[PDB]
Amino acid sequence: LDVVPISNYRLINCNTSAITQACPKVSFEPIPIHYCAPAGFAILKCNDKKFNG
Amino acid sequence: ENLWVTVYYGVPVWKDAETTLFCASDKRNVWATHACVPTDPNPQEIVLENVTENFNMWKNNMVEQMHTDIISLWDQSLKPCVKLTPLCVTLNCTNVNVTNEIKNCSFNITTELRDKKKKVYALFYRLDVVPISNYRLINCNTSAITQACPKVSFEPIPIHYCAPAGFAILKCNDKKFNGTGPCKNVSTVQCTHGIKPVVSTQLLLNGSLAEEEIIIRSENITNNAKTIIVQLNESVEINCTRPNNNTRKSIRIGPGQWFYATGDIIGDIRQAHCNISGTKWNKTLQQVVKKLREHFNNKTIIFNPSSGGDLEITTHSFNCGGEFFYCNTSGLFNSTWIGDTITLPCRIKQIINMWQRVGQPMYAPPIQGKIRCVSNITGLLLTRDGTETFRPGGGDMRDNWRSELYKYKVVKIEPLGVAPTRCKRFLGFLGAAGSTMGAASMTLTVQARNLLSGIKQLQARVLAVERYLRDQQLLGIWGCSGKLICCTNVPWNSSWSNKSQDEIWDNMTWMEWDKEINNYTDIIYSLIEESQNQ
Amino acid sequence: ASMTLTVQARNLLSGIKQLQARVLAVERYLRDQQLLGIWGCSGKLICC
Ligand SMILES: *[C@@H]1O[C@H](CO)[C@@H](O[C@@H]2O[C@H](CO)[C@@H](O[C@@H]3O[C@H](CO[C@H]4O[C@H](CO)[C@@H](O)[C@H](O)[C@@H]4O)[C@@H](O)[C@H](O[C@H]4O[C@H](CO)[C@@H](O)[C@H](O[C@H]5O[C@H](CO)[C@@H](O)[C@H](O)[C@@H]5O)[C@@H]4O)[C@@H]3O)[C@H](O)[C@H]2NC(C)=O)[C@H](O)[C@H]1NC(C)=O
Ligand SMILES: *[C@@H]1O[C@H](CO)[C@@H](O[C@@H]2O[C@H](CO)[C@@H](O)[C@H](O)[C@H]2NC(C)=O)[C@H](O)[C@H]1NC(C)=O
Ligand SMILES: *[C@@H]1O[C@H](CO)[C@@H](O[C@@H]2O[C@H](CO)[C@@H](O)[C@H](O)[C@H]2NC(C)=O)[C@H](O)[C@H]1NC(C)=O
Ligand SMILES: *[C@@H]1O[C@H](CO)[C@@H](O[C@@H]2O[C@H](CO)[C@@H](O)[C@H](O)[C@H]2NC(C)=O)[C@H](O)[C@H]1NC(C)=O
Ligand SMILES: *[C@@H]1O[C@H](CO)[C@@H](O[C@@H]2O[C@H](CO)[C@@H](O)[C@H](O)[C@H]2NC(C)=O)[C@H](O)[C@H]1NC(C)=O
Ligand SMILES: *[C@@H]1O[C@H](CO)[C@@H](O[C@@H]2O[C@H](CO)[C@@H](O)[C@H](O)[C@H]2NC(C)=O)[C@H](O)[C@H]1NC(C)=O
Ligand SMILES: *[C@@H]1O[C@H](CO)[C@@H](O[C@@H]2O[C@H](CO)[C@@H](O)[C@H](O)[C@H]2NC(C)=O)[C@H](O)[C@H]1NC(C)=O
Ligand SMILES: *[C@@H]1O[C@H](CO)[C@@H](O[C@@H]2O[C@H](CO)[C@@H](O)[C@H](O)[C@H]2NC(C)=O)[C@H](O)[C@H]1NC(C)=O
Ligand SMILES: *[C@@H]1O[C@H](CO)[C@@H](O[C@@H]2O[C@H](CO)[C@@H](O)[C@H](O)[C@H]2NC(C)=O)[C@H](O)[C@H]1NC(C)=O
Ligand SMILES: *[C@@H]1O[C@H](CO)[C@@H](O[C@@H]2O[C@H](CO)[C@@H](O)[C@H](O)[C@H]2NC(C)=O)[C@H](O)[C@H]1NC(C)=O
Ligand SMILES: *[C@@H]1O[C@H](CO)[C@@H](O[C@@H]2O[C@H](CO)[C@@H](O)[C@H](O)[C@H]2NC(C)=O)[C@H](O)[C@H]1NC(C)=O
Ligand SMILES: *[C@@H]1O[C@H](CO)[C@@H](O[C@@H]2O[C@H](CO)[C@@H](O)[C@H](O)[C@H]2NC(C)=O)[C@H](O)[C@H]1NC(C)=O
Ligand SMILES: *[C@@H]1O[C@H](CO)[C@@H](O[C@@H]2O[C@H](CO)[C@@H](O)[C@H](O)[C@H]2NC(C)=O)[C@H](O)[C@H]1NC(C)=O
Ligand SMILES: *[C@@H]1O[C@H](CO)[C@@H](O[C@@H]2O[C@H](CO)[C@@H](O)[C@H](O)[C@H]2NC(C)=O)[C@H](O)[C@H]1NC(C)=O
Ligand SMILES: *[C@@H]1O[C@H](CO)[C@@H](O)[C@H](O)[C@H]1NC(C)=O
Ligand SMILES: *[C@@H]1O[C@H](CO)[C@@H](O)[C@H](O)[C@H]1NC(C)=O
Ligand SMILES: *[C@@H]1O[C@H](CO)[C@@H](O)[C@H](O)[C@H]1NC(C)=O
Ligand SMILES: *[C@@H]1O[C@H](CO)[C@@H](O)[C@H](O)[C@H]1NC(C)=O
Ligand SMILES: *[C@@H]1O[C@H](CO)[C@@H](O)[C@H](O)[C@H]1NC(C)=O
Ligand SMILES: *[C@@H]1O[C@H](CO)[C@@H](O)[C@H](O)[C@H]1NC(C)=O
Repeated sequence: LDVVPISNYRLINCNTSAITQACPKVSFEPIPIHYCAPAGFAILKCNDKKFNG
Repeated sequence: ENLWVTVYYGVPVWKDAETTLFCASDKRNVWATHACVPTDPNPQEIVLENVTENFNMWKNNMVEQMHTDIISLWDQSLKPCVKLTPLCVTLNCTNVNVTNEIKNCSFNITTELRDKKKKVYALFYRLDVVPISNYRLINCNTSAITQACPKVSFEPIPIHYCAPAGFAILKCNDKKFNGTGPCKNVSTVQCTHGIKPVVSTQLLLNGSLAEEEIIIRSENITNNAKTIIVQLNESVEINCTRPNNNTRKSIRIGPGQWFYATGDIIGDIRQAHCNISGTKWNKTLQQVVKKLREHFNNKTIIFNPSSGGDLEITTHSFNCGGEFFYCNTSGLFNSTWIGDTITLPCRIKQIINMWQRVGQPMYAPPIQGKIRCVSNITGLLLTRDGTETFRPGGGDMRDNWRSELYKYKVVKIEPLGVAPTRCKRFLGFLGAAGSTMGAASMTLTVQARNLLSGIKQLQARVLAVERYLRDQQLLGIWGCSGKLICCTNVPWNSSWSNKSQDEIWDNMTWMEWDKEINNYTDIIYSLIEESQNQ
Repeated sequence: ASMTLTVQARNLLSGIKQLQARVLAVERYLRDQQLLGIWGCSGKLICC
C-alpha cells in the first residue's frame, strides 16, 4: 500500500510531497488532556443522565 | 487669595511621540496576510477648532513604520513556496525560433526521482540571463532565487494605520499644506485613509491628488541632495501593455515543487509599452514649471532623462497585472521651458530585487495571456542636478509613502495636569482640545476612557496597561485614587502663575496652560505628595 | 520604615520571556490591589 508502480516502483508520495519519518523515540499512546477555563470564564458541565446532544 | 492646586485627569493635551500602529483593512493577496484587524465601516473624524499644530512630513515616523511593514508582508508571503536553486545549471540558449531579447534555453533538471534527469526548454528574457552550454541565470553566484508563490496576487489593497490606546493621529486639512510648518485646520482621526502600497519609481501612480494646485514639496528646495515630490491636482492616464501572448508551462522540479516557465509565444513578438497623451503631459508640465519658478528664480528650466545606473533607477518601474515593467521615460523628461500620443518602450524582467536588497532575488512566474492596465499618474519624483536642471528619479520607497502620509502626525496623550481652583480638600475625543479650560474640564471621561481602549502588538498593549497603572498609582499616592478631579491642600503659588481665575478658566486652553507652568510641574507634584504624608 | 512606603510601592510597577515577566508583574500588582479594595482602603498605603 505504500509503493506504486512507475527499476519498477516508487514510494507513493514522491510526486506529491516530502515524507517525514516519525521520531523513533516518540510514542503515540494518548495521554488524557484536561481543558481548563481562563480567568473571567467558567466551564459548565451537564449532568443529566439521559442528555443527548 | 485662597487658591489651591487641583489635579485633573483626562486633560486633552498631547506631546509628539513615536509608537507602533496597527493596520486595519477590508485570494491570497500578498498585502493581506491578516496579521491586522478589519476596519470600522464608519470611521470618525473630529475637527479640533482653534488648534494649530506643527507638522513635518520629513521627520514623520509613520513612514518608517509603513516601510517596515511592507517589507515584512512581502517576505512572509514568499516563505511558503518553491526555491529555484535546482535551476542553477548551465543553460544552452539560442534564438532559433523566436524572432526573424528573448532566448530559447535548454537545460537539464531533476524529476521527482533523485536518480533521474530530463532535458527541458524554456524562454527567458535577456535581462535575467548572463553569459558564462553558454548561459547562467543572473543571480546564481549571489543567492537563491525564490519564485513567487503562484497563487499570490500583487494587486495593492488599501491599508489603514490606526492608533493604539493612549495615542492619537492628527490630520492636517490645509489645502495648500506642503509638508512642514503650522497647520491651522487640524482634525483628529481614529485612523488614516487607506493607503495603497503601490510600488513605482520615477512617477507616482494611483495616489491622492492635490485639491487646488500642484504642490511642490521637499525637505530643502535649494539643496541637490534632497528629492522633490510633486503632487498633481489632475491625473494623467498611462496605458500600459504587454502585447505578447505568453503561454505558461509547468515544469516539475521536485516532490510537489513546480516551476513556472514561459512556453512558446503565440503570434508576433512585440515590445511592451506605455501610452501617455501628449497634450495632457504637456499641460501637466506647464503647470509644474509655473509652480517651480515660485521657488527658483525666473530661470530657464530643463528636464532631462536620469543620468544612469541600475535599470531600477533609470526606468519607471511598476507591477502591471503581476508582470514587472521597466519603462523608458526619456520621452517625457526631455524639454526646455522659458518665460498625439507619447509611446514609451518597456522591458520586462522575471528576476527582481525589490527595496534595493542585494541577495534576495525573486522570480516572477509568467502570466498567461495578454496584459493591460490603466494607471493614474498622480505625482512625480524629481531631483536637481548640481538654468536649473531636473531629472526624474529616486528608488527609495520611503519617498513614495511620504506622499500619502504627509498629512498625518502621531501624538501621545498626556492626561494629567494641574491648575489653581478655589476648592480646598459631547464633542468626542480631544474635541475639547480647542476649548477653554473651564469647558474642557467637563469632558474628562472622554479621554480617560481612551487610555485603556504578534509581539509588537503585545508589547504595545502591555505597555499601555503599565502606563495606565502608573498614573493610577500616582493618584492613589497623592490622594483621590478614584477621582478625575481631585482637590488638594497645596496652596497655589502666584510665582508659578500669576494669572487670575478668569484668565485661566475662561480664556486659556489646557494646551497653553501646560506650557505656562511646564517648568513647575515637578515642584507641584512633589508638594502634592509631601502634603499627603502630613 | 513605615515613612518610606511609597518607595517600594513604586517598584512593583517599574521576547516571550519578558512579556511573561511583565504580564505577571501586572497581575501580581492587581491582585494585591483587589485584596485591599475588598478589605477597605483601596487607595491607601496605610489602612486602619
Ligand atoms: C492603478 O489602479 C488601476 C485600477 O484599479 C489598476 O488597473 C487594474 O489592475 C487590475 C490588476 O492588474 C486589473 O484587474 C485584472 O483584470 C484582468 C482582466 O479582467 C477582465 O476580463 C475578465 C475575464 O473574465 C473579466 O471577468 C473582468 O471583469 C475584466 O473584463 C483579470 O483577469 C485579473 O484577474 C486576476 O485576479 C482574479 C481574482 O479572482 C483571478 O481570479 C484571476 O485569475 C486568472 O488569471 C490567472 C493568471 O495566472 C490564471 O491562473 C487564472 O486561471 C485566471 O485565468 C487573475 O489573477 C484582474 O481582475 C484591472 O482590470 C485594471 N484596471 C484597468 C482599468 O485595466 C492599476 O494597475 C493600478 N496601478 C498600479 C501601478 O497598480
Ligand atoms: C531487480 O531484482 C531482480 C531480482 O531477481 C534482478 O533479476 C535477476 O536476479 C538474479 C538473482 O540472482 C540475478 O542472478 C539475475 O542476473 C538478475 N537479472 C538480471 C537481468 O541481471 C533484477 O535484475 C534487478 N533489477 C535491478 C535494476 O536491480
Ligand atoms: C502521484 O502518483 C500517484 C500514483 O500514480 C497518483 O495517484 C493516482 O491518481 C490517479 C488519478 O486518476 C488515480 O486514479 C489512482 O488511483 C491514484 N493512485 C493511487 C495509488 O492512489 C497521483 O495522482 C499523482 N499525483 C500527481 C500530483 O500527479
Ligand atoms: C477644516 O477641515 C475640516 C475637515 O476636513 C473641514 O470639514 C469638512 O468640510 C467639508 C465641506 O463640506 C464636509 O463635507 C466634511 O464632512 C467636513 N469634515 C468634517 C470632519 O467635519 C472644514 O470645512 C475645514 N475648514 C476650513 C475653514 O477649511
Ligand atoms: C545548444 O543548442 C544548439 C541549437 O542549435 C545545438 O546546436 C545544433 O543544433 C542542431 C539542431 O538540429 C543539431 O542538429 C546539431 O547537431 C547541433 N550541433 C551539434 C554540434 O550537435 C547545440 O549543440 C546545443 N548545445 C548543447 C550543449 O545542448
Ligand atoms: C555574479 O555574476 C554577475 C554577472 O557576471 C556579476 O555581475 C557583473 O559584475 C561586473 C563587475 O564589474 C559588472 O561590471 C557587470 O556589469 C555585472 N553584470 C551584471 C549583469 O550586472 C557579479 O558581480 C558576480 N558576483 C560575484 C559575487 O562574483
Ligand atoms: C512649506 O511651507 C513652509 C511654511 O511657510 C515653509 O517654511 C518657511 O520657510 C521659510 C524659508 O525661508 C522660513 O524662513 C520660514 O521660517 C519657514 N516657516 C516655518 C514655519 O518653518 C517651507 O519652506 C515650505 N516648503 C518649501 C519646500 O518651500
Ligand atoms: C484616475 O483619474 C480618474 C479621473 O480623471 C478617476 O475617475 C473618477 O474619479 C472620481 C473621483 O471622485 C470618481 O468619483 C469617478 O467615479 C471616477 N470615474 C469613474 C468612471 O469611476 C479614476 O478613478 C482614477 N483612477 C485611479 C486608479 O485613481
Ligand atoms: C538648505 O540648503 C541650503 C543650500 O545647501 C543650505 O544653505 C547652505 O548652508 C551651508 C552650511 O555650511 C553653507 O556653507 C552654504 O553656503 C549655504 N548655501 C547657501 C546657498 O546659502 C541651507 O542651510 C539648508 N537649510 C536647511 C534648513 O537645511
Ligand atoms: C493566446 O493563445 C491562446 C492559446 O492559443 C488563446 O486561447 C485559446 O486557446 C484554445 C486552446 O484550444 C483555443 O482552442 C482557442 O481557440 C484559443 N482562443 C482563440 C480566440 O482562438 C488565446 O485566446 C490567445 N490570446 C489572445 C489575446 O489572442
Ligand atoms: C487609455 O485607455 C483609456 C480607456 O481604455 C482611453 O480612454 C478612451 O479614450 C477615447 C478617445 O477617443 C474615448 O473616446 C473613450 O470614451 C475613452 N474611454 C473612457 C472609458 O473614458 C484613453 O484615451 C487611453 N489613453 C491613451 C494615452 O491612449
Ligand atoms: C531610453 O531610450 C533612449 C532613446 O529612445 C536611449 O537613448 C539612446 O541611448 C543610446 C545608447 O548608446 C545612444 O547611442 C542614443 O544616441 C540615445 N538616443 C538619444 C536620442 O540620445 C536611452 O539610453 C534609453 N534609456 C534607458 C534607461 O533604456
Ligand atoms: C529631446 O528632444 C529633441 C528634439 O525634441 C531630440 O533631438 C533629436 O536629436 C537627434 C540626435 O541624433 C537628431 O538626430 C534629431 O534630428 C533631433 N530632433 C530634432 C527635432 O531636432 C533629442 O535627442 C531628445 N533627447 C533624448 C535624450 O531623446
Ligand atoms: C474657538 O474659538 C472661538 C472664538 O473664541 C470660540 O467661539 C466662542 O465660543 C464661546 C462659547 O461660549 C461663545 O460664547 C463665543 O461667543 C464664541 N465666539 C464667537 C466669536 O462666536 C469657539 O467656541 C472655540 N472652539 C472651541 C472648541 O471652543
Ligand atoms: C517491471 O519491469 C519489467 C521489465 O520487463 C516489466 O516486465 C514488469 O511488468 C514491470 N513491473 C512493473 C510493476 O512495472
Ligand atoms: C543534458 O545532459 C546530457 C547528458 O549527456 C548532455 O549531453 C546535454 O548537453 C545536457 N544539456 C545541457 C543543456 O547541458
Ligand atoms: C557559446 O559557446 C560557443 C562555442 O563556440 C561560442 O562560440 C559562443 O561565443 C558562446 N556564447 C556565449 C554567450 O558564451
Ligand atoms: C490644477 O492647478 C492649475 C493651476 O493653475 C489650475 O489651473 C487647474 O484648474 C487645477 N485643476 C483642478 C482640477 O483644480
Ligand atoms: C508642449 O509645449 C511646447 C512649448 O514650447 C511646444 O513647443 C510643444 O510642441 C508642445 N507639445 C505638444 C504635444 O503640444
Ligand atoms: C512659593 O515658593 C516660595 C519659594 O521659597 C515658598 O517660600 C513659598 O512658601 C511658596 N508659596 C506657596 C503658596 O507654596
